[PDB]
Amino acid sequence: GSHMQDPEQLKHCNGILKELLSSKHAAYAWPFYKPVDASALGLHDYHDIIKHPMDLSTVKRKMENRDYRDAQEFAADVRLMFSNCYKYNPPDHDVVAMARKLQDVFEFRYAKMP
Amino acid sequence: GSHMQDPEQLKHCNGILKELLSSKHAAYAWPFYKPVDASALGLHDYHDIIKHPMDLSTVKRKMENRDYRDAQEFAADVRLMFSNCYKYNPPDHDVVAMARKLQDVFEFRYAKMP
Ligand SMILES: CCCn1cnc2c1c(=O)[nH]c(=O)n2C
Ligand SMILES: CCCn1cnc2c1c(=O)[nH]c(=O)n2C
Repeated sequence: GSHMQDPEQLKHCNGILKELLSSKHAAYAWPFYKPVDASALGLHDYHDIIKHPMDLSTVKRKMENRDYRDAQEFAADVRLMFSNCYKYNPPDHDVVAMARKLQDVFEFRYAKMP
Repeated sequence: GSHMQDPEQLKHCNGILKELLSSKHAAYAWPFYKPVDASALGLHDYHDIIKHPMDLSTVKRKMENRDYRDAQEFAADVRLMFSNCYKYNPPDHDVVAMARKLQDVFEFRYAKMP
């Protein structure tokens, strides 16, 4: 059920999303900007291992289209994106190091939810 | 709606929870074993800042009582526990360093969901 705080909480989520896409974090956010193109990257097992792909452009479209009804739904998608990276790649891969840094940006600001 | 995979996914979640409570991680998991006793710790603003307290003993009771119906519900509570730590404490506090390490244990194993 919708709560009167959901619009303002979704604004905070949109602020976080804007930050994740901003130049400040681009050195480690770039692998998450668009859907993984498994074929182009030679990752021919990606869709056998990752059942629910997610990326920041998809989160942005869902925010713009008012798909997310509350902050928890938004956060589950952002976390799904990171989890897919931790599931598919070896833990010492540079893409995992980038994911951990971007997730730290996300989690610390999500925790500041007004 | 319940899925036939929910029991096995909840078993994986229970395995993670057991690991988080195990001696292997006790050096950094201990602040999360029981509900924050704000009065005992002198944290007299804790319940003004943290609207939804969560801790591993509460997660365990909810698992034992079949409160969680799926893995996503379990994961939201574990993540809520970490988020409360990131929201209340300064980011350089030792309890935050412990939270980050325990959350890394959680997220990497949650990502291995069968
Ligand atoms: C930097 C390696 C190519 N690459 C780009 N994006 C990626 C990857 C990858 O190997 N694994 C991933 O999960 N993603 C998101
Ligand atoms: C180690 C400091 C006391 N202490 C114990 N548990 C805590 C804290 C704290 O200051 N902040 C917390 O969030 N928790 C979970």
